[PDB]
Amino acid sequence: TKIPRGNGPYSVGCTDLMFDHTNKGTFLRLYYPSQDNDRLDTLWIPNKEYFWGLSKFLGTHWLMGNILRLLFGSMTTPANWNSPLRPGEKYPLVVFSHGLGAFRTLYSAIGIDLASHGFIVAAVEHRDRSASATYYFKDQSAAEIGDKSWLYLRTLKQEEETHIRNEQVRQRAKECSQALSLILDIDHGKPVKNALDLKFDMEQLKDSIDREKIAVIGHSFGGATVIQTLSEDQRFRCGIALDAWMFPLGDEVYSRIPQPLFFINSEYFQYPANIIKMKKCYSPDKERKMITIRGSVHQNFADFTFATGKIIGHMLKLKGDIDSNVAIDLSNKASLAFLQKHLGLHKDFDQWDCLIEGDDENLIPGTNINTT
Ligand SMILES: *P(=O)(OC(C)C)OC(C)C
Repeated sequence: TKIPRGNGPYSVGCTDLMFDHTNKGTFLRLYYPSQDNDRLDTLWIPNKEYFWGLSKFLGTHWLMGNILRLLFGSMTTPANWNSPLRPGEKYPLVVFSHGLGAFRTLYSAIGIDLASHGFIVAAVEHRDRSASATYYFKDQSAAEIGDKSWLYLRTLKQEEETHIRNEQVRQRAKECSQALSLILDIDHGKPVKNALDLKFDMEQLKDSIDREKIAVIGHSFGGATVIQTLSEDQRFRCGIALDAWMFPLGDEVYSRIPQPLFFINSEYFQYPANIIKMKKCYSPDKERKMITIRGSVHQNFADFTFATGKIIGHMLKLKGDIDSNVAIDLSNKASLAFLQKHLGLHKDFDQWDCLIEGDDENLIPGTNINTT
């Protein structure tokens, strides 16, 4: 497959954690430094109902769903599935929020890269009906049987958009906060029964978190979720909004974010009415950075950018004029530098500090949308 391996020194493991089993419990995919590097065998889109969900999102049918499943049902992503957690160290932790029509597995290039640099990543699956699909269990016996209840994307009427997107960003923030609590709780001995029966022993996570080093990151709906989560939850020490979609946020949020905030935008997606919300977060007393990736489209941040060929990708807008690997290294490296600065890490990420300032042939400092 063409999802890139991570560039950092650690090998990368992957597993899923759902707790509690209910529609109100937490559901996340974890990426983490693994002890060993035995095979890059993780299944990318691990269930057929995601393809039905994804098709429902693209406004098509049962047939497109079956086509996607054929194209992608067996694609892997470069992480050792259920591999042991690399011991002897406390890792900084990232909570990741997916965009509208996505789900927890679709930003593995980001997650796997961060994990190869020593982060644990918890990519959350939202149950706000913004995911194409997701699932949960109606009772503990259903979880033992693997008897999943599915939840599919809600389509909205224009008259619903403002209220519902807002309610969803609030729930989303609460899901980020709650997923954080879950990991923090396991970090500190909380016994936990994974609703999914997986080989990875969640006890490995006991005493594995550097609890002061917590960031929230997210793409597009997930960008808005970064900002909301930051405003509510001070355990998150900084934010990185990947081509945020600002529309869901209420006016109240803007004055309420003390933590450092990084906007990494695609050249081809942004518009003034959206950029203007981003500019409202700026204040001499706060740290905000913004860079724009030259030749990039919105989809450059998610994994479908790696799923097809140049020509098809370009025509479907999964790819822009920049190389997908070039784009995702620029985003990841900038991110790593930002994390090192605002989490106080003692690594070598500050070598890409100039990428925070847009100092690359493939970056614009700030935004091409010059609206002030
Ligand atoms: P975001 O949540 O981006 C997805 C396409 C990944 O919102 C857009 C669709 C407006």
